[PDB]
Amino acid sequence: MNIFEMLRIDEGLRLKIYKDTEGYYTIGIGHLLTKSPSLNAAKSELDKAIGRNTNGVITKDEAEKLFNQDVDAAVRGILRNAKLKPVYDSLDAVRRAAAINMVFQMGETGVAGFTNSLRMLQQKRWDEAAVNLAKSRWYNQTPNRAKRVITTFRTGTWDAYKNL
Ligand SMILES: CCN1BC=CC=C1
Ligand code: NA
Repeated sequence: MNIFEMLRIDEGLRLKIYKDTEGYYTIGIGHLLTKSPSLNAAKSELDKAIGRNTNGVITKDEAEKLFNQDVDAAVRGILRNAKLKPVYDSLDAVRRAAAINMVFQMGETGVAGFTNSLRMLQQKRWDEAAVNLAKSRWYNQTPNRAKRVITTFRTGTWDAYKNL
């Protein structure tokens, strides 16, 4: 297990434009296209991202290319954020993957409300952090995924992703 395999489990792989859990147009391995309700706007974003006129359909290689860019962007975003970087730096590599997962799903300022969780994680108060992380819209709307990510933060193991 690693961040790529983890997010591949959590996001799936679909080669045609679909709507994500929030109803937003997405493709590939959780590549958010736009929050616009316009399918045409989504298709334009796709063409821009891939560099060709798609039919709203991409190849697996193309999906994986966007995925690698998106993982890289999530990490880069953490490192550029004054609140996130010190906590991320304090973590072991398994828990760093859990952090990247959250930023991939919600965005860097979408984790803005996790101040208290962040403190508990830097303190390595893992059970307390896990309890706090679950007190969130995130957990309520995507509980199975959040439970896996939270277990990863609680334990520093890949146990929640085994047999998946
Ligand atoms: C709240 C979990 N995270 B996210 C980004 C960096 C460090 C910890
Ligand atoms: Na998805």
